[PDB]
Amino acid sequence: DYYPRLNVFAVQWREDGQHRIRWFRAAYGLTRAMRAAENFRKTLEATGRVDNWRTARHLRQQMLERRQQLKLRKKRFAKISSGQF
RNA sequence: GUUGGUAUGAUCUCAAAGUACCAGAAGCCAUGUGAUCUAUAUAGUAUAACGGGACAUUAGACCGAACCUGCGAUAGAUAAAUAUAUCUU
Repeated sequence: DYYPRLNVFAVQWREDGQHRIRWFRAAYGLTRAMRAAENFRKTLEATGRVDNWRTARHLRQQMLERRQQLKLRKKRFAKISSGQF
């Protein structure tokens, strides 16, 4: 998208539920800024940092760190699931 | 051939005066003037504005123009302006 008051091209996407935006100043050139924004968006899509465009490989790869964080949480709240406390 | 009082002119203001050498308070009371600034969603007798985007999707939801509004920094602060000028307010 284009923000005219700021004179920037913005890329807005969603990554892990969060809504994220990045700016690309157009003073360096309208075509250059727009193409930089498009290239950044396509790089995010390819690397799997946009949720709706992810592939099975990206989901599998992200599930590993998801599992690590979930195990940390489980150890955090271990004493409740066992029946003590 | 043993009374010294009575009234006025001047002068002064000495616990004289509806003024008391002059200037000078915040404030009190009476009668009026202000809802064109400002508070009360402008009580429809009246009345308009909000370009776009993300699989956000009936939202006191998100990023952002117009519009409403202005964190902090700098200057100004006998101003360009009695409150502004620049910017991701």
